[PDB]
Amino acid sequence: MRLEECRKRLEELEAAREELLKVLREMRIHSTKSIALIHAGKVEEAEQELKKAIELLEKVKAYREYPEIYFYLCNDAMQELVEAIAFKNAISGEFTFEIDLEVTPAAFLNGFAAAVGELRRYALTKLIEGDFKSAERMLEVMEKIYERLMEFTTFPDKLVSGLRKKLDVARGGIERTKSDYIAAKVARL
Amino acid sequence: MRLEECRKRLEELEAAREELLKVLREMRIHSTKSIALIHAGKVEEAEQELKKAIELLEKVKAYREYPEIYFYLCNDAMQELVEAIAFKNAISGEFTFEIDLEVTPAAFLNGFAAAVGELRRYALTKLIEGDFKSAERMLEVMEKIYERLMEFTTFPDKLVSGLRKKLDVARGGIERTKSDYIAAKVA
Amino acid sequence: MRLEECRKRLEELEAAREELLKVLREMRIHSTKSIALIHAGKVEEAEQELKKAIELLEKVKAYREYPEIYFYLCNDAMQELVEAIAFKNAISGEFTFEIDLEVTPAAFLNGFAAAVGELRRYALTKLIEGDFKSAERMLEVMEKIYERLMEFTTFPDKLVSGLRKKLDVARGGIERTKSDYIAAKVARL
Amino acid sequence: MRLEECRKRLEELEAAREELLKVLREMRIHSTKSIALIHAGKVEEAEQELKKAIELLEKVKAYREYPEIYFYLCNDAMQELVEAIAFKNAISGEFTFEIDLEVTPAAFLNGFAAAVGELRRYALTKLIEGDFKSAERMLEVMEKIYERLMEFTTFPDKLVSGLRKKLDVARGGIERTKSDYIAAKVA
Amino acid sequence: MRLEECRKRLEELEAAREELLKVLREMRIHSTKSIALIHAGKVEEAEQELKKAIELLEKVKAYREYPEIYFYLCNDAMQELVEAIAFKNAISGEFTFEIDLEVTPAAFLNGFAAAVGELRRYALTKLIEGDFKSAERMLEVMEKIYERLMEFTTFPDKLVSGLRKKLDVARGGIERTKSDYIAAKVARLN
Amino acid sequence: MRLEECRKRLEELEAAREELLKVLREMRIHSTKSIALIHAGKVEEAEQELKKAIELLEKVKAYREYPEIYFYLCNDAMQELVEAIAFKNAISGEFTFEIDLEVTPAAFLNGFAAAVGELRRYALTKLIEGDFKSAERMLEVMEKIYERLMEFTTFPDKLVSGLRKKLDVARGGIERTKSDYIAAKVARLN
Amino acid sequence: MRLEECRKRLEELEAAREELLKVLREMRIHSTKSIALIHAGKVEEAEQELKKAIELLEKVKAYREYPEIYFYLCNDAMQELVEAIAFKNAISGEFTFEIDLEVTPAAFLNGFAAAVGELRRYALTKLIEGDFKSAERMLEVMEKIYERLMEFTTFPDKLVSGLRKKLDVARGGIERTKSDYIAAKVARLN
Amino acid sequence: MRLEECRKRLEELEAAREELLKVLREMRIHSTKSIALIHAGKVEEAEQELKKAIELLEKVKAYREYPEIYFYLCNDAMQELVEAIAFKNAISGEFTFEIDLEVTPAAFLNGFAAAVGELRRYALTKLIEGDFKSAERMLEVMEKIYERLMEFTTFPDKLVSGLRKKLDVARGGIERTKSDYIAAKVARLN
RNA sequence: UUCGACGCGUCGAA
RNA sequence: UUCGACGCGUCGAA
Ligand SMILES: [Cl-]
Ligand SMILES: [Cl-]
Ligand SMILES: [Cl-]
Ligand SMILES: [Mg+2]
Ligand SMILES: [Mg+2]
Ligand SMILES: [Mg+2]
Ligand SMILES: [Mg+2]
Ligand SMILES: [Mg+2]
Ligand SMILES: [Mg+2]
Ligand SMILES: [Mg+2]
Ligand SMILES: [Mg+2]
Repeated sequence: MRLEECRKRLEELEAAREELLKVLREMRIHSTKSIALIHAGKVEEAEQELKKAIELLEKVKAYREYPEIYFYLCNDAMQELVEAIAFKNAISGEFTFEIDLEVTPAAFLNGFAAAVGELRRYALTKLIEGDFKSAERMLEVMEKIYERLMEFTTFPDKLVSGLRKKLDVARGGIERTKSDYIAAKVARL
Repeated sequence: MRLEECRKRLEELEAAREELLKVLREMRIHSTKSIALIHAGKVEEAEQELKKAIELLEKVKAYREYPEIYFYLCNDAMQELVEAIAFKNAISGEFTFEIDLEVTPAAFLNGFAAAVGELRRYALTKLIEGDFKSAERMLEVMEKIYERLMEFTTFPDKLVSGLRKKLDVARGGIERTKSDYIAAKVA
Repeated sequence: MRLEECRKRLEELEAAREELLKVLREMRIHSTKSIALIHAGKVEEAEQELKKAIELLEKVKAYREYPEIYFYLCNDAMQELVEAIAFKNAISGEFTFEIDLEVTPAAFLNGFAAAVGELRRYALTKLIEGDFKSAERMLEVMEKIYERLMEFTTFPDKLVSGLRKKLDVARGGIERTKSDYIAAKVARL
Repeated sequence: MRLEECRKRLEELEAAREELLKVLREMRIHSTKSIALIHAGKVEEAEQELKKAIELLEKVKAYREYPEIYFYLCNDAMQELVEAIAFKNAISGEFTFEIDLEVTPAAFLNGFAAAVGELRRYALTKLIEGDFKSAERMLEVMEKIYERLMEFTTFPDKLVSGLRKKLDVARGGIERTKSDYIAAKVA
Repeated sequence: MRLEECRKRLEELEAAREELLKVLREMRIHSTKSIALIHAGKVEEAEQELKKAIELLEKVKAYREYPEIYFYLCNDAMQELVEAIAFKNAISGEFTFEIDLEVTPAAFLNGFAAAVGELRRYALTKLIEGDFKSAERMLEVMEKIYERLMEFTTFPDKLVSGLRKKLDVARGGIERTKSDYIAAKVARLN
Repeated sequence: MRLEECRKRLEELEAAREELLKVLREMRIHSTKSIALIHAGKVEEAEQELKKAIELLEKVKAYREYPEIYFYLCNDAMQELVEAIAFKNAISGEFTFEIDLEVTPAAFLNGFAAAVGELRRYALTKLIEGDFKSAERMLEVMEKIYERLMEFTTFPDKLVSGLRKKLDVARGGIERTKSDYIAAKVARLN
Repeated sequence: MRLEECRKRLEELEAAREELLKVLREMRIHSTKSIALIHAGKVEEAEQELKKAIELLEKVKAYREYPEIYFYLCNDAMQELVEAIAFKNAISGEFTFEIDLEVTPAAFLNGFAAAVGELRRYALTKLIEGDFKSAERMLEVMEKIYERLMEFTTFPDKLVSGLRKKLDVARGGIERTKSDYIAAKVARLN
Repeated sequence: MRLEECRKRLEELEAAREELLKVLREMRIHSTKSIALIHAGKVEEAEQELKKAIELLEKVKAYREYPEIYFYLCNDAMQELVEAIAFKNAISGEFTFEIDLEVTPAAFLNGFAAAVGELRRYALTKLIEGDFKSAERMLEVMEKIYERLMEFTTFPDKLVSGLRKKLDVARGGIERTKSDYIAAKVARLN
């Protein structure tokens, strides 16, 4: 009797949404903690927090058997995961676009985009500490991310989430960071 | 090469989105025509449009392999179709909740609630025409749909979308119809 | 250390909000069921459901020790409780403004206002069943609720919730129901 | 007679709301003046305004007997006061989270975050004036406030209101300040 | 010293706004009161309220010297007062379009238009109670107000605020009240 | 030298635009006035106003030379002109979708949909005057317009813009009017 | 007979309103033009445009006879006129809050707050031209206006309307300008 | 039969909109590509893209027969194309304001204004790589664009879309790039 | 008052 | 946007 199939499926969904949300939130917390740790210098516990995030990502992936919901609310957490990963990889001098996760296209793309910001932050504090090498390396992975990711601008925005906006922000950041680099060079004399 | 997998999946999703949209639009056009036809008397021709809509729905059932879209896209046409089916069932004395489609829960629920206003317009036409038995029937199914759907209001709004609102509006319609029936009976 | 007092109080609040919301939601379900039952004729199980509501209201009142939140989210449930009660009392021919519950002024007032609608629904279906007595008595409690409640219009709206709007709706309903009464009289000949 | 109890409570609540509003407005005026004064150099006079604000806050502490309002009304003036306190602490080398007020959690958190912008404007003035040690200090406390507040972002937005946003904006401010400090050092 | 002038004029405007709002709200309370009394049957008490209201309008009038704020603020109360006067007049067999107050064209027109529905309410309650004569009278003043007011409907809405919506409502009320009257009339041949 | 031709075209468009705006505001005002006037039972005067409107429409059509701005701007007022025409046509016994003067597709469709509401007012006031046959005819045209215009929903918005929303409003109006018409069927008796 | 006087005043207000609108749109256009012109380094032409604006302000002030509509409407354009004047004054070495022609309090305050941003553009283009002293002066005035105008926040909005938002924007502008000025201090060298 | 005419013109407009959008988006893709290539150093491949784009514009031009829709639709692509052309021209030492395309004043002006920032990016990357001569050249074309474009800033915004904001950004970019250049210059005496 | 849509202006990421 | 807000001017909804 159809109404009871409704009631059933709605109870299932309410439950799933609650649990999923819990998991996704824990994942996000670990991603964020990871990023902050990397800014702080502690890359070891950054890798720890990261591993925690990914295990939780398997737990998250468990809920794909609820297509309605799922995709409407995975993105943010997924983005940060990618962001955090790319970010660690950049500062470890092992940056790759070859991150293999069961994540949505929008989230992959956008996570990479988001890393550009963290990179600007990093490159800027290193600029201040006098470490021009790390800065110019950061710069380089930034420009790489932008340049490669712009290729997906050709898609209708709705499919590719907030990609054009984020990339325009990135571009502004890259210019600011280059100016800062030059300024830091001339400053330190 | 990862990014290339992205590119490929986005090319697919774009294509799909476009065709799904086209098909959903056809489906909706048929649903709508069926409804307007029932209002116009042409109840059999209405049945034809409904049949078409349902076939097109078989064609829509293809795209669930794209869950990244699909639901988001299908909602409106879906609930439209449920509306048309419920309206047709109702006007022809065969009203039931037991329809075989599936159809997402919100689409289902919201379709039935949507039917209530259609039933009011019908009921009111019948009233002007003098057919009181028809208006009484419609009134009965309106009342039924309300009483029954209201049970699902326990749920968090998000999961069931606009349900509570659409129901309030329905209630309003039912009352206005009861009034319209009381007058007209003064004739 | 202040930050820890923050963290503590926020964990407390998140919890309380969750629980409170559950309780309130159950209360609302019983109120609503009560009302529908009364429309259906089954006033006995209406009184049952009602009693369930009120016990749950004691449970609700438990959370007053969280002033922030609480008042931001009690209203709706409280309103319906009052509404439901007034509604039962009207159709039992024992209508009173002397309902004694620990409930907010806005909710008391607004619940009574809301009853007017249920009453129009009721008086209308009785109008159709031929029962003019019940209808005119309903009408009378309607007009009573409006006239007594208008006296609180003198307050700034924010304090008295959606009172003016609801009362204007009520007034429209009263006029519609009177017209219906006359029309039902002449119809029935 | 119930309804009369309602009438009474509403008369009280109205009176209170009016008074509370007046007092909060006073408090906020003093907070604001204290901040602008610190920006202008007059750091002691600023201290005076801050003292006034806090006394007025003792007067505000009366109205918690009206929980039906109070919080809703107090939020803005509260977080503004926390902002002024944090800013004053910071500019005078005595920055700490340990302030004795309470003050609701969101008001607290959001007040500190709000301080970051004030610290940027200050830092930038100091920069133009040549006082690098001051900008370094401000930069340090901006960084601290960010690092520490960010921990509270775990919480559901509602409970902590605009925190995540105000922090993003803060981050932005900190970066722009770091840039402004790198230039100016080229002199 | 233009900033100090700003400060002066702003202080005055602030004060005036507080006082004016307090007065206005008293006037509106009294008007609403008198209308409710009229429905309630207590026409003398209604008269007293109407009187305290009209008394208040003299106080309100003092604020014309602040034209920024004055016309924006006075509208609802003025309209409400006009409504109460036209309504009371209607039921006392003394209906007149010659209400001579210092009030805006908007408040005047809108007040009568508003009175139309207060009248529908009245006419329906008399109709229930078997008092057909009262109903017929009310319906006549209703129709007269509609008829006289419909010509201002060519003026730009901003100049005559909600006039068209009000008159729409009036139209419907008239239609419904006529119907109700006729139905009740047949109803009392049995 | 291109920058030059830019400055030239730009100046031309500035001036045209200002004029086109003035003329459109006038045309729109006269159309509205005409409809209001019909409702105020001043049919002749309404005729005059509609004349002034249609005469402005030629001054307007002069600006098709500037397609960078003509279609973007002309919409509202052309909608209003269609509404006024369709309405006059309907109450004048000869209702038809054949009004010879275009006008963009969307303004035509929107204008008719809009006219549905004016028809509602008119039918209501017929009902009040006791002219049931007239109100019947109005209901009929209203329904017709709804039925024919619904066929255009299939097209995308933007291209057709406001239509869906307008038509929903219209549907509401029609039903409301039916309800009122039913309420009046107590005559019939007397 | 009151309905009569209504019709009269209403007609008067209709006509006045249309004219007042036309004159305000003009005055506003000329003020904006003047500011634009200064930025385009055409200072004399900007002088002309400002003249045309101030001359329209008298045509405008004729309408104070209609306080039902005067203050509601004049706001925007009087704000733009203040902005243009304050701006011209500042870049012309004699900045002062003493501009002799009023104008409502809120339009004055808002106009100056508005002028802060134009000052930002100007200081930026000075910086580009290498005139650091000039940009310094601009920074100083900007800061002054911010400081003085903040003292008016205590008042309620509405009375002061847009001020708080404008001033926040202004604060942002000032800081941005400071940052730019700092970035330029690499000259200094050469 | 006016409804059937509506249906016809609407069908045509719908089709045209689909086709046009497809074309426009191809042109835009190509322009964006050519710009990215220019930054990437691959100026020949950039030239090829620019060529495919300009080829497309000939297709786009065919849609002028649908003025409803045409001008609303073509703006962003046209602007993007102009930007790409002016940018490529700038780095190839062949900068010219004489770009002779059938394109709106808005697209033209806005395209150059847009190119300013693309230029700032370029100038900064050469500046990093020690190529001071390229930077100086870029800064010169930047300043020339700003200077000639600033006079259109007197035109109403709607007629010349985002021109003001674009030029604001330009101003700042110029200011920053000058600073950067000077800083890098001192930086290479060590 | 509340909401939405269009046009006219000014902001902001703005 | 494009996007978000403000105010004027129109028009519809509650
Ligand atoms: Cl570090
Ligand atoms: Cl029953
Ligand atoms: Cl060409
Ligand atoms: Mg991040
Ligand atoms: Mg339907
Ligand atoms: Mg209820
Ligand atoms: Mg501050
Ligand atoms: Mg009234
Ligand atoms: Mg109309
Ligand atoms: Mg300006
Ligand atoms: Mg670009």
